[PDB]
Amino acid sequence: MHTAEFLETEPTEISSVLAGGYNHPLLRQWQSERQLTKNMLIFPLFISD
Amino acid sequence: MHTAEFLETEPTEISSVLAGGYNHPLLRQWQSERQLTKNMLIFPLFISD
Repeated sequence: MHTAEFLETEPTEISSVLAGGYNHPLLRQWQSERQLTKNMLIFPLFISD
Repeated sequence: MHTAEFLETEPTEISSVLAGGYNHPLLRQWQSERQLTKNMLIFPLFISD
């Protein structure tokens, strides 16, 4: 039978662990360097004669 | 009479001129590296037993 091989691995290094930062939708917001607000938006208008 | 003395000065250097960046309230918003949104706020609660 081909079976599921699992290698022997060492304890988790703290340096490896990023997951605590984005496990919840509010944190995925928190991770943004800046949020999208209405006053950031500029809308083009084409004026005809 | 003491009168209002005005010194002779040279033409404006472009490097001196910052005013075009914040003459309107929308620009003073634009100048922020990031805007204040509701989801940035964390409120402390003191729970009693």
